Amino acid sequence: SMNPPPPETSNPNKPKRQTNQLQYLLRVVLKTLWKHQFAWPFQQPVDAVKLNLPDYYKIIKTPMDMGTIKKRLENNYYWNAQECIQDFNTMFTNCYIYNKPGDDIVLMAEALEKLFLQKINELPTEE
Ligand SMILES: COC[C@H](C)n1c(-c2cn3c(C)nnc3c(NC(C)C)n2)nc2cnc(N3CCOC[C@@H]3C)cc21
Repeated sequence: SMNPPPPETSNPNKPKRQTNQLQYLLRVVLKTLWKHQFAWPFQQPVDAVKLNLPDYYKIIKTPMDMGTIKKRLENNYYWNAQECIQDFNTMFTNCYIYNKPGDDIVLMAEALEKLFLQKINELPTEE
């Protein structure tokens, strides 16, 4: 099985805006998670070919990853903070669905999710 193309990240038929919360989601939330010691399995789409996981896209139909989230923020793909927050949550949920409890990858996702939830409790004020 081939990999699917990565999720869309820059769509010129979507309107674009800068907001306090979107800027914080890139500069603080994404940045803080990206630097974590266990972020690396989440910094790009799952390469099912390279990783020999031929059933990955048979099970996960809404893939998401921080590399895609980063590019979506950089190219104004999101209009509302909730869209970005939803993508981070989809990333974590996919990890929990595909893998088993206690697997190294799941323990890594749990550590990142704890940090994510802390940082999104500190969003700046909305316009
Ligand atoms: C700790 O993850 C190891 C794992 C193999 N792995 C994942 C990954 C990401 N996943 C998400 C998201 N949800 N489920 C999985 C998942 N599940 C499997 C464990 C069943 N694996 N992404 C990776 C990216 N790169 C690499 N490496 C590049 C450098 O050389 C070495 C190695 C090949 C390994 C990667």
